[PDB]
Amino acid sequence: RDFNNLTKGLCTINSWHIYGKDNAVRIGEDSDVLVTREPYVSCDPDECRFYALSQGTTIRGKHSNGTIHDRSQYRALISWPLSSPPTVYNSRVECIGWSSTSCHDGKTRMSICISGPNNNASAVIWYNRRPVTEINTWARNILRTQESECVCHNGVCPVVFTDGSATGPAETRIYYFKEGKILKWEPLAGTAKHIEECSCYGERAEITCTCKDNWQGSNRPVIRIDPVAMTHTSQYICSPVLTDNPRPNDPTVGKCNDPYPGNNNNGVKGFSYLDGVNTWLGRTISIASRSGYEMLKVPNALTDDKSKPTQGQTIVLNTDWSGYSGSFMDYWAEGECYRACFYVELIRGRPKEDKVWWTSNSIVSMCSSTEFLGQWDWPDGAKIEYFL
Amino acid sequence: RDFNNLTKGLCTINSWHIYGKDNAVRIGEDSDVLVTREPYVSCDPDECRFYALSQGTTIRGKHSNGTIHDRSQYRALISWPLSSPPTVYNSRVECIGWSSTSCHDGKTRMSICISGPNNNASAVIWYNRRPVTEINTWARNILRTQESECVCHNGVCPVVFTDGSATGPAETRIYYFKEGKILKWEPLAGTAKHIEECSCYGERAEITCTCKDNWQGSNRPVIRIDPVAMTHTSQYICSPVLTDNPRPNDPTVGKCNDPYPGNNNNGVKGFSYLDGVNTWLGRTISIASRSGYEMLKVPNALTDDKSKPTQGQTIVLNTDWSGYSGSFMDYWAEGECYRACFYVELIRGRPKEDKVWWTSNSIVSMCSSTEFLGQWDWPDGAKIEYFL
Amino acid sequence: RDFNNLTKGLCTINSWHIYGKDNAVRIGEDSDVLVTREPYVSCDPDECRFYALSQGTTIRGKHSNGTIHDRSQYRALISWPLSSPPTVYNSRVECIGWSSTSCHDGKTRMSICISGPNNNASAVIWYNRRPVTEINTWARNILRTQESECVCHNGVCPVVFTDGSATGPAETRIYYFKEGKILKWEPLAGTAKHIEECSCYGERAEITCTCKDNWQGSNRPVIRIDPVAMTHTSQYICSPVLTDNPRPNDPTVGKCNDPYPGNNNNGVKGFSYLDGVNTWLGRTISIASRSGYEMLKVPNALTDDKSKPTQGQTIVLNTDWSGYSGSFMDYWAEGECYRACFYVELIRGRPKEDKVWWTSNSIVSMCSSTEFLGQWDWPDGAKIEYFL
Amino acid sequence: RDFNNLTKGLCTINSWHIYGKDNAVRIGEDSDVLVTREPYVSCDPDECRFYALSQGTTIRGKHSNGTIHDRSQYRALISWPLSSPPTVYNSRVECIGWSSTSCHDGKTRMSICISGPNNNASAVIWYNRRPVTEINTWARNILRTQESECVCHNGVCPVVFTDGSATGPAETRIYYFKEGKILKWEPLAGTAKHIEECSCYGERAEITCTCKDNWQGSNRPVIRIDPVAMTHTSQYICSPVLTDNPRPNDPTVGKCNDPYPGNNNNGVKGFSYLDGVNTWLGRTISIASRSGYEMLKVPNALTDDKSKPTQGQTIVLNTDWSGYSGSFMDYWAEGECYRACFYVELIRGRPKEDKVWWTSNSIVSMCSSTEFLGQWDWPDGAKIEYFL
Ligand SMILES: *[C@@H]1O[C@H](CO)[C@@H](O[C@@H]2O[C@H](CO)[C@@H](O[C@@H]3O[C@H](CO[C@H]4O[C@H](CO)[C@@H](O)[C@H](O)[C@@H]4O)[C@@H](O)[C@H](O[C@H]4O[C@H](CO)[C@@H](O)[C@H](O)[C@@H]4O[C@H]4O[C@H](CO)[C@@H](O)[C@H](O)[C@@H]4O[C@H]4O[C@H](CO)[C@@H](O)[C@H](O)[C@@H]4O)[C@@H]3O)[C@H](O)[C@H]2NC(C)=O)[C@H](O)[C@H]1NC(C)=O
Ligand SMILES: *[C@@H]1O[C@H](CO)[C@@H](O[C@@H]2O[C@H](CO)[C@@H](O[C@@H]3O[C@H](CO[C@H]4O[C@H](CO)[C@@H](O)[C@H](O)[C@@H]4O)[C@@H](O)[C@H](O[C@H]4O[C@H](CO)[C@@H](O)[C@H](O)[C@@H]4O[C@H]4O[C@H](CO)[C@@H](O)[C@H](O)[C@@H]4O[C@H]4O[C@H](CO)[C@@H](O)[C@H](O)[C@@H]4O)[C@@H]3O)[C@H](O)[C@H]2NC(C)=O)[C@H](O)[C@H]1NC(C)=O
Ligand SMILES: *[C@@H]1O[C@H](CO)[C@@H](O[C@@H]2O[C@H](CO)[C@@H](O[C@@H]3O[C@H](CO[C@H]4O[C@H](CO)[C@@H](O)[C@H](O)[C@@H]4O)[C@@H](O)[C@H](O[C@H]4O[C@H](CO)[C@@H](O)[C@H](O)[C@@H]4O[C@H]4O[C@H](CO)[C@@H](O)[C@H](O)[C@@H]4O[C@H]4O[C@H](CO)[C@@H](O)[C@H](O)[C@@H]4O)[C@@H]3O)[C@H](O)[C@H]2NC(C)=O)[C@H](O)[C@H]1NC(C)=O
Ligand SMILES: *[C@@H]1O[C@H](CO)[C@@H](O[C@@H]2O[C@H](CO)[C@@H](O[C@@H]3O[C@H](CO[C@H]4O[C@H](CO)[C@@H](O)[C@H](O)[C@@H]4O)[C@@H](O)[C@H](O[C@H]4O[C@H](CO)[C@@H](O)[C@H](O)[C@@H]4O[C@H]4O[C@H](CO)[C@@H](O)[C@H](O)[C@@H]4O[C@H]4O[C@H](CO)[C@@H](O)[C@H](O)[C@@H]4O)[C@@H]3O)[C@H](O)[C@H]2NC(C)=O)[C@H](O)[C@H]1NC(C)=O
Ligand SMILES: *[C@@H]1O[C@H](CO)[C@@H](O[C@@H]2O[C@H](CO)[C@@H](O)[C@H](O)[C@H]2NC(C)=O)[C@H](O)[C@H]1NC(C)=O
Ligand SMILES: *[C@@H]1O[C@H](CO)[C@@H](O[C@@H]2O[C@H](CO)[C@@H](O)[C@H](O)[C@H]2NC(C)=O)[C@H](O)[C@H]1NC(C)=O
Ligand SMILES: CC(=O)N[C@H]1[C@H]([C@H](O)[C@H](O)CO)OC(C(=O)O)=C[C@@H]1O
Ligand SMILES: CC(=O)N[C@H]1[C@H]([C@H](O)[C@H](O)CO)OC(C(=O)O)=C[C@@H]1O
Ligand SMILES: CC(=O)N[C@H]1[C@H]([C@H](O)[C@H](O)CO)OC(C(=O)O)=C[C@@H]1O
Ligand SMILES: CC(=O)N[C@H]1[C@H]([C@H](O)[C@H](O)CO)OC(C(=O)O)=C[C@@H]1O
Ligand SMILES: *[C@@H]1O[C@H](CO)[C@@H](O)[C@H](O)[C@H]1NC(C)=O
Ligand SMILES: [Ca+2]
Ligand SMILES: [Ca+2]
Ligand SMILES: [Ca+2]
Ligand SMILES: [Ca+2]
Ligand SMILES: [Ca+2]
Repeated sequence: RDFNNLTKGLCTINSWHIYGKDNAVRIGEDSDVLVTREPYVSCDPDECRFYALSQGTTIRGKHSNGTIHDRSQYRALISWPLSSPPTVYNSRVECIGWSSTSCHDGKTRMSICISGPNNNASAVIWYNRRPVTEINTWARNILRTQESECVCHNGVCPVVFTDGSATGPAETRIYYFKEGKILKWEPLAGTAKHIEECSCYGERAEITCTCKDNWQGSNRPVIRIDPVAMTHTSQYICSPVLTDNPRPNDPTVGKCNDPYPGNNNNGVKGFSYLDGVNTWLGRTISIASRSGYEMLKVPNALTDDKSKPTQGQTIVLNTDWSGYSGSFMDYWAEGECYRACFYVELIRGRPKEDKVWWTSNSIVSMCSSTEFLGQWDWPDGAKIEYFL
Repeated sequence: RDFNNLTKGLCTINSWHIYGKDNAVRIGEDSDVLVTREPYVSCDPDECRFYALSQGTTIRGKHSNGTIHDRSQYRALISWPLSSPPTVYNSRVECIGWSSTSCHDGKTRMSICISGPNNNASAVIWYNRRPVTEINTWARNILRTQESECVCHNGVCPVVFTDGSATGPAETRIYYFKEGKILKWEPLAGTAKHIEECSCYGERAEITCTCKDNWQGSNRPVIRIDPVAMTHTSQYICSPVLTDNPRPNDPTVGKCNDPYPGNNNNGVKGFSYLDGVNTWLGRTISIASRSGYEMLKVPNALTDDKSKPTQGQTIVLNTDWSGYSGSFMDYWAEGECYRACFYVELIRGRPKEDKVWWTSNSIVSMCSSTEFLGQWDWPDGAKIEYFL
Repeated sequence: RDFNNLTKGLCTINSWHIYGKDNAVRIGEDSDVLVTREPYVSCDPDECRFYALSQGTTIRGKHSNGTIHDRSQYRALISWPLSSPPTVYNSRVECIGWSSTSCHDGKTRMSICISGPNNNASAVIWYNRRPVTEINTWARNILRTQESECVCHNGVCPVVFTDGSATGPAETRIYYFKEGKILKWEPLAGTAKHIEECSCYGERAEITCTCKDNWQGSNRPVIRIDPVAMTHTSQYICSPVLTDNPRPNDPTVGKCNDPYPGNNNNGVKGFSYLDGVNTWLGRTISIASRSGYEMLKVPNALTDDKSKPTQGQTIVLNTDWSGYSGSFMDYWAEGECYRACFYVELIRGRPKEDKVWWTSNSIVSMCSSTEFLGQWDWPDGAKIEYFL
Repeated sequence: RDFNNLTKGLCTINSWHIYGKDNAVRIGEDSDVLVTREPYVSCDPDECRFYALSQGTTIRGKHSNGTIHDRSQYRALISWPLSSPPTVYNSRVECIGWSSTSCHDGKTRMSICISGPNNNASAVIWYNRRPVTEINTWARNILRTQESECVCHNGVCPVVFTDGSATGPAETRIYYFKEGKILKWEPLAGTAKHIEECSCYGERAEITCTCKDNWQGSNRPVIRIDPVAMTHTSQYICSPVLTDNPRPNDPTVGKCNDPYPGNNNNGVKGFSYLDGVNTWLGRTISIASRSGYEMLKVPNALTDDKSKPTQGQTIVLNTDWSGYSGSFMDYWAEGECYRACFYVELIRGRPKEDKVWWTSNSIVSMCSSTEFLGQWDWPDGAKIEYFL
């Protein structure tokens, strides 16, 4: 109809309720479920769907051997009905590639997939299911993007890309698309020293992205975008409650404009909702591996370098595997506020479970409630032994 | 379009004709059919579909081992086309959880799923396929609901929930929802001493629910709801034709306001159509187990404590497994009256058939006919030996 | 929109072109294809689909054992996209039962399924996918119907049913339905001595049905219906070109008003297009079994007791299995005439191929061409040995 | 809506970006994927889909044995969602046959399938999913057509057919259809000596077809059609950059009006975009087999007999199997020009990989970019050893 505008603020997050879970690995043990990773969720005005990067093979298929690798010519961004598993028969291909983002602007959807060899990748921007724009690698070192939904405002949908080193300074760019065409792009500015895999959400005409500093930071870089002025800023979440993985133990004071040190060249895609006292941070429970997952209410985390938790909710037990996590919201829901949502990628197989030769995942997702709901843990649920 | 209003009375039930049967277990022996239980049927203005609680695994899948359990993080309310089986590829997830209800109000559908640990469950009310309201457990003991469709009138859709003991007094509540929001809720009143799994239907602006007294009653509790005044009453079916399971042998006089004794802490979800002389009761044939199923015309069963059958129809032979049963009607059909319908859950596997490690079911459903039709029996049809 | 009216005459049939073929048995050797029999084709204003009676199990499934039987509680009328196979995932259940018919009246579709024990069967008439009318057995001996599409004219859709003996006089009735309700029914009149499984088509406000005399006739009975007056007549195809199976060898003179003798208590569903010189008869090539299939142009077959072929076309070689055949036309096609079409059921398995324990079929269908096209034979294509 | 008119010219081709890839063989190793060959892509105003000739069996199915053969009664033209594999459950049959073409005219789609024995084949032209016209073989020797999409202009959709010898002069005809009816047909004229499997595209009211001279030419014949005048011309691509396969090594001067000699009675379906300096030729890398694939920018290839490459892009490495290739464009895309696209059939199995008894393929397709994008190679990706 008309382009969606981020006119509402976030609903008050008093807890998280179960939104979707596909139990893909469990079901895939005996049905045609595609091997995936880097999943996310994204809504259209009339439907919300699961998204992920297929590996172009089923889990039980012999070609599942080797799927621990991130980039091949057999990957593609696929979407499928909410809470169903990604099957060969119900998965809709959005585009071909090994890194992606996607978002609906209110009229139609834009999907972006990057493909290529490490030194010669290119992104192709699809809009209304047709290819419209292409962007060649600018740093010749694994052009890559969000791995979760982008956000639009009055037709303008900003997207963060990074090209260059994962263990040193790289060239991050913010592109402002409208109907799949480039209106403008900026180099990263602000104090964030390294950016990768931004998780974004929008409220009151501002887009907030919680990303990952793979190079040096255990605290997360944050990019705030003004989609009208098409400008942005960057800093780190000040809070001592560190949210990347692996990471050192939490200090009593964090860092607002530099990566919090202790762990180099590694990390995991994550997210947060930074809204004053209505601030919630997600993170793995383990400081060493992609294990467990919890939500922590940390009032003013973005700006308070001594902020600590005032409430919390466990999503996945530390005795269960987690993985990537990101933000999305149904911008077309009823009501006066936007209900914060997120998903957690539940990785199974390699490298942690090496008795099988594949790597895949399932998805679990929650949205906020103004109630103070009881909590449950949500594991993948599959028994690896069954796949042996 | 406009909210549906219960303006018609029930059609005269002279017999029951076959409406739907999915033969899920038979078909699932060699195709990707999800393990389920607690099924039901519910109509939209343009389509009627089967519903059930998936166990998040196929029947042949190795994860089917252990599905005798009722509550896990891998269950979800799913719906699928009438008479098809619930397959991985055609099942649409309505919400995540281990207890549910769902109903269309004429404009859109409301679905409710409860999830959580036993002492910290919560219900989330979805409307127009989006989460709208959440209700935290109030008695911290397995918050649970109908396991069959709710009914709406002018946008108001009452739903019965129970939280607390299954073997002693519990806290039952009647919630009146409109567009997924809570208009009001009441504590259970009347003479019903324990309520669980209500099967409801509506006619002439009144909603009748036949539930189950798990604690003490072998006769069924009945809740009658006025969806305009948003008030209700409760009592038991007076009739000596006892309809819970297990149960003692039929007496010559029943009980109108107390549970009929003889069997404690057990029962099965069931239903009835209480409409004066046009009254029909469903029940298992066996008084000891979920075996067989029959419909008995018992004029004035609700109010006559000596009422006995005047007609009957066998649905499932006592030599075949049955299970839960419930009511639904197509409120959007043509004609001057509402055609009473019901389904019977045909449970296969554990605990009765323990040579397999799973528990699932198939569905059979009938609707009334003004004709006096010949009868057939409708078993699940699968051979357990094939699964060994 | 508006009810369809049979305003056109038949197109001139100069040959037959390939219309659809699902290769169900071939494909079903390694995919989830349902076991079926008694198939047919029927069109809606916007789509034409394959129909058949499922056996409630896949071909490879262990429950395929025993599918040679005609009536069980696991059968149902299903439809699926033209030329696809009937799979668990794409088959839409129209109704439950073991004998059926279905037709679109221009506004919506009417489907009829009969179920029950032999002595207590009943038909339920669905319209706009909802049950509307029920008819109890009148002779208590396998109430049964067409097994191919019915035809409508201005909302009136006549259907032929038979109840009673298959080897002696039975009670055949012609029901005239409108919106699933009974307007009127007649007992069979005319000279046809026994009627079963009528194949019908309509042109210029008249409905012609070529049926089968199971009791005594090797020539086919024909019922011509006036859907406005709601009256009919019956006789036999006069032609010496005999079209039932099994049958004796062709004589030089046929019978117009009595069954042509030589074979009792047996037969196969078949069809014909009786249109003066534009008359074509279908039949198995073998006089002993459901083997092979050919179309023969026999000018004035209905009324000329010495009529013999003037042209022909082989559909299935005598070295391949055939089965039932019936008529259908796309009444919503463009042009000035109705294009005659038919299907042939290609039966595989029992009783002819007893190395497997199942019985199923695939479908092949053709429509007429005003051209004189070259001919090909169209076998099922599956190798039974593969199923061993 | 209205018939589409070829009002735009081609976009400038500076490189090729990835458009679609189904990884069918990889996925089909463990899911119900149909065996195919002769694939292509074609767009409707609201969707673009993959097309191919099914072999009526899955790859893992026992009936895959023997699929190296081109013509059987079990083949059919099927289409399925872009980049999904052709599965039993998602493939839509367009028509029955072993040679095809299909194109949308802006209002609806026309599909053509040819079937029959070698000496008695016939084509049936479907429009709006209904059979409308039939054409009997005129030379009684494998009537055959494009194997890729046709193109329409103001309702007129020309199609090239060939009937007769593959190793000597044959009878090629250009049919001009409108709404599935024949407006006119011409015999081939011009200097092309033999025509088969034309790959066509349209721009500025002209339709260009790059075909194959199986008899004698290693350069490709080209037919240019005026769809308004319903006339055409024919010649060969003048360029010394030879594009058929097998072929001799490239000379320094080609042939404009005769086949370039060196290889007889063989070839592969291919294509090109002939647009002055914006000219690109596709071809296998190997001169001996269907191995590898590359795009070469050869300015004025059609008319310059000494034209050589000025730019290039590898699509498939010479160490990977290729096959047929053809042209298509989304005529309903936004913008001022038509974006050239093509697909490459990636053949697996026989005859090159004879350890398996089947022959199938997967699809990869690209479209042009005005950017100078980095290149990647796109192999089928399946491991034959897994199928052993
Ligand atoms: C039914 O459901 C309800 C609803 O969920 C249940 O109630 C919930 O119960 C939760 C568990 O108790 C509770 O969650 C905790 O909340 C704490 C905040 O509340 C408390 O403090 C505030 C502020 O003073 C008070 O107002 C309030 O009254 C409470 O006293 C959080 O602090 C908790 O998180 C910390 O603990 C968990 C372990 O439980 C860690 O995983 C987590 O990371 C936090 O601790 C780490 O991080 C902090 C900050 O840096 C460190 O200081 C601390 O030492 C820990 O650091 C180590 O561990 C991390 C992580 O591994 C590592 O990185 C670091 O290096 C160190 O090694 C927790 O979030 C809910 O808020 C509460 N909800 C409600 C509405 O009540 C109820 O129990 C259920 N009923 C039953 C019967 O089960
Ligand atoms: C073709 O199709 C037609 C249509 O279906 C067939 O006709 C039907 O035939 C049915 C079977 O006969 C018949 O069903 C029965 O109807 C009885 C009521 O009718 C009779 O009584 C009335 C009232 O006086 C008369 O007007 C009428 O003319 C008849 O005489 C019911 O009473 C029957 O139910 C009882 O019996 C069955 C066993 O058959 C039990 O399963 C059932 O539970 C009922 O009996 C138990 O319960 C009562 C009440 O408390 C007890 O008194 C009794 O002792 C039994 O109790 C024990 O068993 C229960 C259950 O296990 C247990 O809980 C308890 O503790 C005890 O242990 C039955 O419903 C249809 O009405 C009839 N329909 C029509 C339209 O005619 C026709 O036969 C078919 N043709 C062929 C050729 O097959
Ligand atoms: C390319 O394609 C074209 C198009 O299809 C091919 O041309 C077609 O060729 C067909 C085969 O020749 C031909 O079909 C036959 O047509 C005959 C009618 O035409 C002839 O007679 C007329 C009338 O005088 C002439 O005008 C005309 O010019 C011809 O001379 C039919 O009579 C044929 O059917 C009979 O034979 C077949 C066996 O071929 C039987 O299966 C069939 O049942 C018919 O014969 C039985 O029945 C009759 C009637 O009672 C009996 O008299 C006879 O003895 C047989 O009876 C026995 O068998 C039956 C069946 O088993 C059994 O029940 C009975 O008891 C007995 O045991 C046949 O239909 C097409 O018309 C023709 N089409 C065109 C447009 O030309 C061309 O060949 C192809 N090219 C190549 C290179 O292959
Ligand atoms: C990142 O991505 C970018 C973008 O893709 C990469 O840059 C691309 O690099 C490509 C590879 O170098 C390049 O492709 C070549 O382009 C040549 C044309 O450009 C050159 O000449 C022009 C004209 O003078 C200059 O303007 C220009 O500056 C260049 O100097 C083509 O000529 C190339 O094709 C020929 O070579 C390949 C092998 O590489 C053959 O497969 C191909 O068939 C061509 O050669 C055969 O055919 C010709 C013509 O008849 C014969 O003369 C020749 O001898 C060969 O013949 C044999 O082989 C054929 C085929 O088997 C057989 O039939 C025959 O009988 C003989 O046996 C090639 O197309 C892209 O244009 C370039 N793109 C851009 C925008 O720059 C970049 O490298 C990537 N980065 C990294 C780090 O990898
Ligand atoms: C059910 O009853 C309500 C009246 O209570 C109907 O509601 C009215 O509908 C019309 C048409 O939309 C409006 O003009 C009225 O204001 C509506 N509501 C009320 C609450 O007054 C409703 O249309 C009825 N449903 C149907 C299917 O007729
Ligand atoms: C089939 O014939 C009937 C006439 O018998 C047509 O019915 C009339 O349709 C128009 C338009 O809906 C109405 O105004 C008349 O009252 C209708 N019916 C009768 C019974 O008079 C019908 O439209 C015809 N079908 C088509 C497709 O033209
Ligand atoms: C484009 C790409 O390769 N992204 C990969 C990403 C990347 O390697 C890291 O961000 C350092 O740049 O790492 C991971 C990961 O699970 O850790 C998965 C992604 O597939
Ligand atoms: C929420 C829940 O657990 N419901 C379970 C219900 C419950 O245990 C009983 O009603 C006593 O409360 O019992 C049964 C049952 O087949 O008997 C199945 C349900 O899954
Ligand atoms: C309702 C029913 O049973 N129809 C059966 C029919 C019937 O037995 C015969 O018409 C004598 O009445 O026979 C056959 C058959 O392949 O021969 C199949 C049908 O399933
Ligand atoms: C109608 C038909 O058979 N076409 C076949 C075609 C043909 O044989 C050749 O064009 C000589 O005429 O060859 C090939 C091929 O892979 O080479 C595949 C096609 O299936
Ligand atoms: C099929 O059923 C028959 C009859 O019960 C049995 O003897 C036979 O062995 C079965 N065959 C198979 C393969 O199950
Ligand atoms: Ca880091
Ligand atoms: Ca399978
Ligand atoms: Ca009880
Ligand atoms: Ca007979
Ligand atoms: Ca050649």
